[PDB]
Amino acid sequence: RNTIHEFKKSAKTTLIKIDPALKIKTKKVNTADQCANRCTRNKGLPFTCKAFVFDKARKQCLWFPFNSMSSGVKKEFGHEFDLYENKDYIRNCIIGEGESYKGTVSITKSGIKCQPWSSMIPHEHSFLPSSYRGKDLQENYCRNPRGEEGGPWCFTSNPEVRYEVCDIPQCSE
Amino acid sequence: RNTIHEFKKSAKTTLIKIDPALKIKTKKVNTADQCANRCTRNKGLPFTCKAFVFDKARKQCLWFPFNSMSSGVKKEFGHEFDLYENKDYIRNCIIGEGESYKGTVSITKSGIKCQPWSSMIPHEHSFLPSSYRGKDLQENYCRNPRGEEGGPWCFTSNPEVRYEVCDIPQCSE
Repeated sequence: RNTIHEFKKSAKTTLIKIDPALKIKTKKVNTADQCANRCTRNKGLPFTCKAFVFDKARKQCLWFPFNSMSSGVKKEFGHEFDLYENKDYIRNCIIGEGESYKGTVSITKSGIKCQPWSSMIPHEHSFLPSSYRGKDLQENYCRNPRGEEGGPWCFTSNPEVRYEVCDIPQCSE
Repeated sequence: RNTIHEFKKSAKTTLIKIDPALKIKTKKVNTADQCANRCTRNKGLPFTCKAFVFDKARKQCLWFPFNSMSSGVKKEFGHEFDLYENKDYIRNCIIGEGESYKGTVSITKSGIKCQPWSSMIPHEHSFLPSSYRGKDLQENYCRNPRGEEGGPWCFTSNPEVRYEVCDIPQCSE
């Protein structure tokens, strides 16, 4: 099985450590699948593998014990990098109204698949990543970029349903 | 692609709905992979698929808008049943010291693969599911069955290291 699809992918991105005390392991490989497989199994890493980057140029994995939401870690844009975050370390429940939610649930509560944020079909809208930097309006993930009440939501791919809330649990239970 | 391995599998287990109003969807297939593909892609399902069960006698998927932790639903035994739970709806962060943690993390903070609980190798112990019922000492997941200071831990597959705490973040972080 290919463990690559079990990760949250963010194209053209890598991560940089502000605090350089945080450990890292690198290696040249061929495909990103190799980085995924290694990371998932965690065999060969003196730490818990939370995320990795595949350098497409150098053909190289960079395995991290941290991810984009870790303190003292910055995202950086780069044409050759693909970021892959292990979903186990992307909080899959919400605090409050869920403005900080970054998980990959992309289905509404009646079970309609979400429309991508940067598509205008079926529904036209202004909720684009450029209007909400840091709110992760990517793919078709359930989000609440304005921090409104009702929790994370999305435009549904049902022409007859403009938007619907998603059913994402609170961490409080 | 093959999604079945993206679920927490509980063997010999099904879920009975106690709440009379609760939705359930079922169909006859050959293998459980079919149930998993259907669940993940959430296709032809009037709810959000949080878990399914494969009946090996009937050769039949049962899809659920709930899982084993949902209120109004009971875990129940049967040799013919296998319970697959969508990892997006098992809290992946710990509240307090982690006694209620039911996630699938199974690596110690220093990268060691956990020894399965019901194994005696490399390390003999007494943390058997049969004397910790309710605490999900299954497979080799990090657990904290006595709710001790230190959070979830496991016995490790490394003969040199009996046990190690795991690195599972607090929901508030």
